[PDB]
Amino acid sequence: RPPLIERYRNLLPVSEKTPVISLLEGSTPLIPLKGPEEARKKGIRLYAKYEGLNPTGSFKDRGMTLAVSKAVEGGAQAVACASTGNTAASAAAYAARAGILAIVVLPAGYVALGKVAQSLVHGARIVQVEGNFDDALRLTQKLTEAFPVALVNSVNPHRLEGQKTLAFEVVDELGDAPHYHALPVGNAGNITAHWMGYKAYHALGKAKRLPRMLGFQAAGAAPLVLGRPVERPETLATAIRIGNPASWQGAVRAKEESGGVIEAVTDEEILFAYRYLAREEGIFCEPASAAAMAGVFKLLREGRLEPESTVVLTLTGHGLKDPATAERVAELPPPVPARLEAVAAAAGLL
Amino acid sequence: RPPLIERYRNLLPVSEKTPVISLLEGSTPLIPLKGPEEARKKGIRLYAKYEGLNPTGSFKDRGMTLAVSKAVEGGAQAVACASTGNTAASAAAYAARAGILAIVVLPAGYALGKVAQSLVHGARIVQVEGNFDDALRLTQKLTEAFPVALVNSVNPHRLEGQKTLAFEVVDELGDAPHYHALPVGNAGNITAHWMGYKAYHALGKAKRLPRMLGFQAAGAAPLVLGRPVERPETLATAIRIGNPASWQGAVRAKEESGGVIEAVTDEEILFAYRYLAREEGIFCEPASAAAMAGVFKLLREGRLEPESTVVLTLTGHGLKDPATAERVAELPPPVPARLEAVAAAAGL
Repeated sequence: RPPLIERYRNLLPVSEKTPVISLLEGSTPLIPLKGPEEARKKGIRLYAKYEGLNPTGSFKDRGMTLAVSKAVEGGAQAVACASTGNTAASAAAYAARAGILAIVVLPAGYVALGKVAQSLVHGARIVQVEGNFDDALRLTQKLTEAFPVALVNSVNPHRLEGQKTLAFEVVDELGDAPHYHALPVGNAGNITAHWMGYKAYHALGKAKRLPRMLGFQAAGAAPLVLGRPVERPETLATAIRIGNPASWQGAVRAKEESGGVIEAVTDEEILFAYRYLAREEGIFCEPASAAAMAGVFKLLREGRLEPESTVVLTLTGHGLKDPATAERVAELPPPVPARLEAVAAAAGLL
Repeated sequence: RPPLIERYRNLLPVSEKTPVISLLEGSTPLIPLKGPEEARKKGIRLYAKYEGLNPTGSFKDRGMTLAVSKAVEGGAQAVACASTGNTAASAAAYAARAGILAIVVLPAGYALGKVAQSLVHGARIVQVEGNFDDALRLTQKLTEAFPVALVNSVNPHRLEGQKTLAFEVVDELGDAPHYHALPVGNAGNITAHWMGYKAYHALGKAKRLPRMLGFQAAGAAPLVLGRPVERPETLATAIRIGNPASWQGAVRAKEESGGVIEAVTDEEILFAYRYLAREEGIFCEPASAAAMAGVFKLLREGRLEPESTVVLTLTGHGLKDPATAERVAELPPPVPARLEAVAAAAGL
């Protein structure tokens, strides 16, 4: 578990002067999946790159380590972002590591304490402003122009470069790029970065082939599938509940250049893949992450994945990031007498 | 990349017959801490073995992979435990990967958050109309009568699997640290840590044995008081134990290593919890922070030799305890929507 920036120093926009702000992110597990059965029948092998095991529980740590390191190199006294979710938590953790501030401007009364609790524990400066979400993104931009504050949003070039390393790790472990690489698509910075990584490694010669990128969006927030902005995005998969992806062009180019696709999966399909991963593979990831698996299930049922191929899935966040979705009223059986046979019966051992 | 059981195959009770049930646990980050100042002031270097980055969010995955693999080797149809939280979640995840049942036995008591993670993996919760002892006793008899493996803190394979943490620390540092601090609940972890250092010592990998520094919450410090605590109290749930199952193993580790087992207050725990998050960028479970609180204690008492290396095992991820995170978090009141007060509110 080396610092990501050091592991791929020669391939990243860093110099000897770059302060390495690392929490030893990256180098996450690439878990060979048992199935599904639909895949093994065709000799198709799936591997899950478990990004939920990064320092803050999100793949964004890959980009944040580089973005914060570069921000500090440029004399930044703080970093800022528009998100109230994983980006903010990652920014806050790396800011804490760097000894600088993490600023998040949000419309007053919008977020819940629980959603930003992680970032706050890291000491994030959450600034609720008496204005529209419009004013938030705006005041943030201006803050970056009037003060030594770096914007660490999805389009930050350093976040994209840092995120590209996931592809590097996959190739290092498998020996070549996979035939397919499935991942969730929200603001699309991740799919853009994945493709950047695969192309760079291909140019370097470490990867002989280029994978077909398979991006998946929740049906309720599928602008890249519909080919138009979605004004009212909705989905249980919060991490990809985006109607106007910031990296729209990057995603389309990744899709076209790789010979891949960007399609939609329903919330029911996402939930099914979510349960499948947890109950059959023992992998607990958040709903958005499960969208990638739902996408593979979709293409498998449609017979669109060639037999004997290798499919890698990027599970972007840990299941513990969204306990709400896992805390549906369980409706557990009534308790039983404190007797062994009663327990065994209830346990389903009889 | 080889699974934990494969990486240390020659040092574990496994053979070619053992089915490897792994989620690629282990190989967790050993983060070099920036400080604190008290340590830097004496050239003391701290490293945090971030076990919260294991598959289920806690170090227990280390023991669970071996315990479940061995259980299946023996044809176990399920694994069981009489606890909620981390052990339950880990057992459930590995049972799910192995394709067997995960049974969780609990008293008649009604919070879903305590077992939601085990449930998402498909664990079967069995509530009994009795107390903790009844559940524990019934769980033991269950594993003695039925083809179910007991995966509690004293399962021998859980201890052997957990010992690998020491192996990894030595592998990365190049030698064992002068000191190794960690939280102590049921004491299986400190017992396993010492076992690991002993095994690596036999191999010649560790050129010194660390002094083991175990820490308990003041409201639940039976190993500190020298006797059981009938009503253990502390916000650090993972170590709120009044009668540690591995009592003797903990005492031996303390004595043999020339270490200690002392208490830290809940206030000191929260202080260390906040420190790690705000100063080091590390978000761990409060119980895990007890290890840092322990180091802070010895540091202010001047009990750590200068120029020494100290490793801390941060047992669980901060995401395990959103309740405490929300309690510690503070959302500032809104301010007008103009650069002026935003810059001030941002601390610029």
